[PDB]
Amino acid sequence: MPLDPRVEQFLAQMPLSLAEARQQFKQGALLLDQMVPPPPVDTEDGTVVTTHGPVRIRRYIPDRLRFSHPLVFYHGGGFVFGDIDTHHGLVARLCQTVGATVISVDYSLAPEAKFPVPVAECIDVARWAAHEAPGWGLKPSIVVAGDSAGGNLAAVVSQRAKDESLPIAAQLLFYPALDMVHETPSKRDFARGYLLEADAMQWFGEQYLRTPDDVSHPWASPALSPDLTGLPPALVITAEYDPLRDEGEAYAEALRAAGVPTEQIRFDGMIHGFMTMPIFPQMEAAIEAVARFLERID
Ligand SMILES: CCCC(=O)Oc1ccc([N+](=O)[O-])cc1
Ligand SMILES: CCCC(=O)Oc1ccc([N+](=O)[O-])cc1
Repeated sequence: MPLDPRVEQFLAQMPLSLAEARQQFKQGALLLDQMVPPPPVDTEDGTVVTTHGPVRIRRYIPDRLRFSHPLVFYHGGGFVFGDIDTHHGLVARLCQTVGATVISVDYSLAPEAKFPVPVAECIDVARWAAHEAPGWGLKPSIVVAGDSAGGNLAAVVSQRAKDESLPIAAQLLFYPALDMVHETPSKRDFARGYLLEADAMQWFGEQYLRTPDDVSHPWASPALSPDLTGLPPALVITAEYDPLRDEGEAYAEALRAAGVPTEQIRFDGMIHGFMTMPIFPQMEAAIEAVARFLERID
């Protein structure tokens, strides 16, 4: 199916120290937010004590609370880039459109922290949120969410939840990375030219993982886990022209066949990252998909 027209234009107009590349990634996100300002939203900064140190968070409070579970959101950026500010545009809209409290998490970035530190941190924040939820007038079961690398973290947290005594009501995976071991057709075919590229993904893995053997670890590659029974209800959103598409859709099919309530939505003509790119109407359509999915959770 053809590239979305606006996506095609964006790709057509596209043209370093670690610090410079981080700043560049942040300038890119600010630019998009200037083009399509986020909705106003009440927020409160805070810090969660985790097993790997303090982790900054931002709690988003909807104008009108309509959803009975807190969302815990883990930003993407290949485990190296991104923060609460880069993902504000998405989180503010999730909060106001769903009508949910959202905890946005500033987990520790690679290469300064390596696998599996961010996983641990993200588990700890999820547990904190479950504990706090009654004091917010909410159910203790949380919804975890993330894009890309953040979708990886949401998926892994979801797999660890029962063993970690963590009540999780649902998982929202936005074009997640899930399998660092296997080539898929999409990973081969869309490896260059669609914003997320092969060589970038290799580099991210080099920064995040301790050794190449870590690719086979289920906390890096959750798609490898043989038993998906009993995992939380899943919304899995993919982009058609995304190297990560195929592993996302395959994981959704495996969840479904393991009896997990699963909604799988591919946005045709779209690319990786579209849910933090408000120049595309499909970002808000996907956020509407989230609200409609969460309506069904109870
Ligand atoms: C937001 C982008 C997330 C991303 O590309 O994360 C990845 C990190 C490593 C691998 N890999 O080693 O294959 C893939 C994705
Ligand atoms: C996508 C695979 C990336 C990978 O193999 O990551 C690493 C490679 C080499 C080292 N190392 O030996 O330091 C660590 C991770």
